[PDB]
Parts: sequence; structure tokens; C-alpha cells
Amino acid sequence: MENFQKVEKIGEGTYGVVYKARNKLTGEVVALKKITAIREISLLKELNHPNIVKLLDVIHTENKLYLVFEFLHQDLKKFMDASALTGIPLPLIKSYLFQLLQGLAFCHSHRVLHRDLKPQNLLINTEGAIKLADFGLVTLWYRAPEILLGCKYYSTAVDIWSLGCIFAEMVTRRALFPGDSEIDQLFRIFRTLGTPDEVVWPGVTSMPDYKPSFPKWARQDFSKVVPPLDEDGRSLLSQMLHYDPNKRISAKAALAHPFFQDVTKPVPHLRL
Ligand SMILES: O=C(N[C@H]1CCCNC1)c1n[nH]cc1NC(=O)c1c(F)cccc1F
Repeated sequence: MENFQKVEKIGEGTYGVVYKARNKLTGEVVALKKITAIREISLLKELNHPNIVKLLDVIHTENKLYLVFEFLHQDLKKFMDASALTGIPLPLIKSYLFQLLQGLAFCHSHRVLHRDLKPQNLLINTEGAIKLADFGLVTLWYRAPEILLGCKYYSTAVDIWSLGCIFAEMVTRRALFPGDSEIDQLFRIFRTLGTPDEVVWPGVTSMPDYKPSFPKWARQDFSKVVPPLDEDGRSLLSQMLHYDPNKRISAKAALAHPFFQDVTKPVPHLRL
């Protein structure tokens, strides 16, 4: 793109490639993603929040689509890997979870879903801020069960599920449900939370990919799942991981949870 100088590749994946880049007249350092679509993308331009990576610009040209974003230096996956020996301190975990809940409460109120939350698209700065990136418009590990079961009209609850999975992972320093196929993801969830049935998830047995032949596992003790998380954190997590999307806690209610009574905003130690 005429107006941009590529610095380095910082991101790849499914649809686009992401570079760190430098604008030629503003001097701005940016993340440049190279790829109905155009109308929904432009709506993202107005979805502005301190916990949403900020879309600076959209350049549609020569059958390429460039999305220009504010640049952040670190992402949560790399930060987790870097923190594996010690673990992220709880008050930092708690601050990041609260911030992301604020971000989602905002999206959700505007009827925008993320759909694909994972540590690698959660960006962090030296300020202690954490931001939602790559708004959907370790692949499966964060997928809500109603998606895996073939629901086509899934809700904002799917983002809560993903964020609960991420919360558990910060705490334990291991992925909660590291499935390597859709059936492995589903069965790993069932093994931990119990095979769902009509008791805990009314309508589950009428989902498109639900099979009566699914094995029937009993649900484990959360105390076994996320030690040494405290009872406030465990209780919040269990509400974020409810099978029934209609029972799962909303972002806005989760912000009121007692877990956040003593929330603060620590700064992480980053290696730039
Ligand atoms: O990738 C980014 N920063 C990287 C810096 C090096 C460590 N790693 C983080 C980034 N900064 N600002 C936006 C941005 N990336 C995205 O918006 C993004 C994403 F995170 C995932 C998929 C597509 C995409 F465009």
C-alpha cells in the first residue's frame, strides 16, 4: 500500500496476514491486516472502546482489503508462555478479565459478537491495558459447545464461554480444553463438565450435531479443575462455563460479581 512501509510480519492465519507497518505521512506505527463485508467492516469503525483494538482505517483497493489498526506490542498468548514458570499474578489476571468483560459488555450491548476469542488475539500494552482484536466476522480450544453442536444462530454467550476458558488458562497455566478436532474438543468438555443432558441444558438433545450415542461422563469438581483459584473466582468461572447459553452469565452481570470487589489495575512487566 503506497502509504505504508512494512516493518515485519507479526501475524498470520486464516484469512489475512498482519504486519507491523509505518504510515508515511503521519509517522504512525500501525498493525496492517491484508485480506456485505465492506458494510460490516465499516460498522467496526464505529465500535470504539478502550478495550477494543482501535480500527484506524479501512483501505479498499485493487481487490485487496487492508485494515489499519493501532499497534500493540504484546499478545496474551506470548505473555502467558513467557509467564509459565511463575504464572501471571492473580491481581493481573483479575484486571485483564475485568477489562475484557468491559470490552465484551460494550460489543454485546451493540449486538456485536466476537465469535473467536483466544489468547493470541488479546493484545496488551505497558499501561496494563488489554484489548479485543480480530473481531470475528489452538483453533478450537475456546469454542463454545453450542457452536460445536451445530447451532447456527448462536448468541453473545459464545464469547463469555471463550473468555472463561482463557481465565482458567491464565490461572492454571495449561489450556482448559485443548481439543485437536471437533469431536475431541466436545469430548474434552464433556469429560470435565459432564456430558450435557436435558436436565442441565434444555434442548441440547435436539441440536444438529448432538448424538444419543455420545458417551456419558460425570462432571468433575471445579476445585479439581482450577486450583488454587479462590471460591469467588471458581464461582464466576462456573457461571461463565454453564452449558445452557441462556443460563451462562452475561458480561454485564459478570462485572458485578464479588470476584471483582478488590479489582485493581497492575502493570505487567514486558520485555520490549
Ligand atoms: O498483532 C499485533 N501485535 C503483535 C505484536 C507482537 C506480539 N504479538 C502481537 C497487533 N497490534 N495491533 C493489532 C494487532 N493485531 C491484530 O489486530 C490481529 C490479531 F491480533 C489477530 C489476528 C488478526 C489481526 F489483525
